[PDB]
Amino acid sequence: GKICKKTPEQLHMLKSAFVRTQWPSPEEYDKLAKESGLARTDIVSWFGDTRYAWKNGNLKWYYYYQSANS
Repeated sequence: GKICKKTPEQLHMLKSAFVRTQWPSPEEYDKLAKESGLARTDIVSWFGDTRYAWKNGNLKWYYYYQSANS
């Protein structure tokens, strides 16, 4: 009984996956499902949601990661 459907560890994995590639290959989605325990259709949807926020200035955690990384 939680609001955040995905666990912190699951979420932290998706964010780390997002930073390497924002358009994962068909096989990379399978792997992320396998290692996260999440259903593939949710991983695919989450990348869509994330990319949508990303192009509209609502993905601060990524921008801030880039302004410290590169």
